[PDB]
Amino acid sequence: TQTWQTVLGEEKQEPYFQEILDFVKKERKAGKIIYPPQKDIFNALKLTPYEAIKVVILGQDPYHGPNQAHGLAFSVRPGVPAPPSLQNIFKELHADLGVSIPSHGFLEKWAKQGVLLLNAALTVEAGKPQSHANIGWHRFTDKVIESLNDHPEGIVFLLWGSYAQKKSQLITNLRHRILKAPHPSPLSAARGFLGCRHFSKANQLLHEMGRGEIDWALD
Repeated sequence: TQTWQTVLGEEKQEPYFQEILDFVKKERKAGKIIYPPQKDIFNALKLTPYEAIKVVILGQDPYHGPNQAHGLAFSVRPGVPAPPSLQNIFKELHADLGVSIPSHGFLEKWAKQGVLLLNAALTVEAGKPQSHANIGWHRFTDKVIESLNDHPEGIVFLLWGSYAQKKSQLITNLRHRILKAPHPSPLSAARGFLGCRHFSKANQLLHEMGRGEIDWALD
């Protein structure tokens, strides 16, 4: 009975929402390349129904290279080499749970496991990082996070990096667990992402709440 349509129904009404969509449209008509494709913008919500959410992983913006982004945080399409950050995520996952390093970086299987892969901004212009970070997406994605406060079940949030960690203030429901760690990028100034073992911790927490664990395996 609780779906993205119902929990986001009111927010959807906000004029700023259509205006964001309108802006992206006119940009494409202007000949500019915007990732991901228009029909993929909300894949995170599509692949992980509201009531299926067990884990939430926050990203900032979609990849700005060709064939990369497809509506999920960190995930890349089949045939695309996993970028540095995602590669380091796999490194941690392997060391943490012993899961084999995937030959790809396609994370739909996680989304279907109940992992909400949510970026703060849902679009980006080709070859321009953060180019759509200040057009208003954050209003909407912040509300996606807030909508989880009314979730019947306990959710595990994996907040990597300062940006993602800020969003913790939006999570007021005490049933939820917040796990923090430095950003997975092997270039990030602060070491510490390696060893946080968020994937095993997440499964332990889900188990303790009788929700069922995440199968992180990819293949």
